[PDB]
Amino acid sequence: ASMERFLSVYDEVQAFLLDQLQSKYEIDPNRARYLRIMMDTTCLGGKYFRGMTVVNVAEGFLAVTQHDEATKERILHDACVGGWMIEFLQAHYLVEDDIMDGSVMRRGKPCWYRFPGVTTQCAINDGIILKSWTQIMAWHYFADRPFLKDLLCLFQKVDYATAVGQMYDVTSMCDSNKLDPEVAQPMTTDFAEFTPAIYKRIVKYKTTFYTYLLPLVMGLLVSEAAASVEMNLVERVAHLIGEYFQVQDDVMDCFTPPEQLGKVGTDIEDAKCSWLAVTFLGKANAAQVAEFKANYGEKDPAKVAVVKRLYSKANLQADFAAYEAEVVREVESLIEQLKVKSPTFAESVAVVWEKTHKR
Amino acid sequence: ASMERFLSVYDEVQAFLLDQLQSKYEIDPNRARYLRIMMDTTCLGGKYFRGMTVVNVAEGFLAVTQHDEATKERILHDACVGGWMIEFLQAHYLVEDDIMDGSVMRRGKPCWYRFPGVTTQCAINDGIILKSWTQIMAWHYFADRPFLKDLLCLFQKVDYATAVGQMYDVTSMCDSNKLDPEVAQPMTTDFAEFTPAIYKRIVKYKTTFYTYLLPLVMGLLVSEAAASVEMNLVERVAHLIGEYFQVQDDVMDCFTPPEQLGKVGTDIEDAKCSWLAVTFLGKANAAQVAEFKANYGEKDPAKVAVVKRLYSKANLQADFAAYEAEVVREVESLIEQLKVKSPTFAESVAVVWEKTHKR
Ligand SMILES: c1ccc2sc(N3CCN(Cc4c[nH]c5ccccc45)CC3)nc2c1
Ligand SMILES: c1ccc2sc(N3CCN(Cc4c[nH]c5ccccc45)CC3)nc2c1
Ligand SMILES: [Zn+2]
Ligand SMILES: [Zn+2]
Ligand SMILES: [Zn+2]
Ligand SMILES: [Zn+2]
Repeated sequence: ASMERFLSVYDEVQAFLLDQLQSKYEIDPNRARYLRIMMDTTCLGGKYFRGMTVVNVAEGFLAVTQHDEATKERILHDACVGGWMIEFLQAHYLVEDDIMDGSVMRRGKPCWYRFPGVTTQCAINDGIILKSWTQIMAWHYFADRPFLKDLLCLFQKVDYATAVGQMYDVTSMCDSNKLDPEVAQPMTTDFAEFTPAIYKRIVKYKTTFYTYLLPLVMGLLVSEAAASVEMNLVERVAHLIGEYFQVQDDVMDCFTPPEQLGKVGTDIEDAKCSWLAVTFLGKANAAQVAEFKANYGEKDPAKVAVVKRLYSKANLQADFAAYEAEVVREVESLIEQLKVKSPTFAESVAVVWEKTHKR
Repeated sequence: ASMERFLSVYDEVQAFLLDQLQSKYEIDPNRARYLRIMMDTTCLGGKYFRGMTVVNVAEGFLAVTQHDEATKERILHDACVGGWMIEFLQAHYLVEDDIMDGSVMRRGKPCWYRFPGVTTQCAINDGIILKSWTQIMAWHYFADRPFLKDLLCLFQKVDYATAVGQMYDVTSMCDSNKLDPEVAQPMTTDFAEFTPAIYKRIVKYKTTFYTYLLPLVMGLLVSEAAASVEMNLVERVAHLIGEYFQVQDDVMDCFTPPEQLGKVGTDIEDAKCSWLAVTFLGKANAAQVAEFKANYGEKDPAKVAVVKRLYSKANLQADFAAYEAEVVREVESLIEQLKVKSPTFAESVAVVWEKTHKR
């Protein structure tokens, strides 16, 4: 099975990275063990959706393209390595974002920095190593590949867009005209920047490039199939499915039980520009807006309870149903446009959409 | 002058990065201003030794190689951009290492994370952006250069070695057999790992690759002059000068006044494996070792004063003078070996050594 091959390549990449630390970096066995545990804890335990998208896109092309068996194996192995580059990039983001946000739990366990023998002093650097490993993988496994240059260039652009997205996210509750490194930042009082367009910018950059665009395009690159699809359609469909994925995440932060979510959601206390806050402000009357302003962005559980009640009473399920219906309609139109140049790729996009919509 | 051209290219690279954030990343003017201030605060104010080494190596080759004037200008501009890639890589390290170590001051001002409108939540990500900018520079300015592939591969290897070096540094006061993410780490009691070989490993990885190896080799790459020098000699001389630079830094942390140093040195309170601690343990009697163990790695200023007195009474100046004499002798031997294939490059190495030795 595809998942089995993907998971087997993790063990191979881990062994390569750790053996290289021993043969070239004078690592000792105890530090190699620490890094092995850090890699497992930070990289494993998710659903591997991003990495598996690379594998699925490559499998689709293998079914319609003439290749020797050894070439099919090479392409699948490259798709698995590429998929792990994305999972390790995600691991870097999660480690650093958990430290930045002072998060407590992730994937049902404590955040990496909270492990007793880790601490923030080590975890920041462990996060740096996770991203460095993505490059060591690429240069080693893809050394002689025709797609190495395009892959590294794409990966770097996606990583930069993601870091810019994190900046948009962490500053989304401040007034833009007050941003100033020299002055402590107050929370917005008018919430004028909680709009659909501003929310869409945050999400586009913080999530969609690395969660949807990069796995889809990497699958095309390892398949030598990019100059067969319309890139503007790939970007449009990735940014559309990516926003829906984040909207689902935002709703879950507020209403999915901590055991199912794997953490206690704190977007309200954190004053995040979430889909729920923007949608609520898009339909609230004057008294509801005033009540939201008096309670949002506060740790006090009674204030968080007022916000959750405002959301529940505003029938945000009706807005989500209308948003969902519109996304279903636009994703299906883009898949149709994708069929003009590639039915196989349009099918992988339909799979990606089905796994997102029904998660 | 060389410095003038180098500093002029900073303004050009800054404008390119910020204009790209506006034209491609939907940045707003307030966030572009925040990033401009972050870039200036974190990248400027040092001596630019690393970036200027790239420029000096390239100038040396220009003086002995036939080129059209436009080609000389292109090579110098590439050496300046490459130099800024290293200065921005250093800026990334300093931002993250100041957060990891809980440092207070850097280059005579507060550490970036301590600025009132920054905070750790933003500063970790600002540090990530600084390194992403090094890649955006390379792909933009060096898009059509023959050396792009070698330069990116070298840069990545140097960055990874540096992150591994940071891990060696932050864990240098723990016993290797006790490292365990699940268990809070006690400080060593035996100091058995405070040896010259272990100290040399820490320094080799945490400082020498990015401070000496990368600027020297990048100068060779932008000059299309690498396949003219013996790479094993370049690595040997970079690792030798780099260790001396760190030994000087270690001595300054302990004995250079806070105003000249630009910070209050805390290597003793931090229990760092410094040249001073290793050298002291290499000559101390049983009572001196016991007194060091009772006082090292503690915040108590009276305990720090006992350690500084132990160092002063141990005549570590005599050990430094012998170390220095040996480095002078070995650096001169390596420069001689470098003259076999390139007098010009051996001269740049002599300049680099003179600037390090007499800083
Ligand atoms: C899509 C978009 C918006 C929404 S709103 C939502 N709801 C389902 C659970 N309801 C009860 C509840 C569970 N936990 C709570 C905590 C506080 C207040 C109330 C509750 C609250 C509303 N479902 C969606 C789906
Ligand atoms: C190279 C290698 C080792 C050393 S040791 C050193 N010294 C110069 C200043 N001396 C006085 C001092 C200044 N500040 C202090 C604080 C506490 C105790 C004492 C002092 C202490 C010893 N110079 C070097 C140079
Ligand atoms: Zn976050
Ligand atoms: Zn969330
Ligand atoms: Zn440090
Ligand atoms: Zn120091």
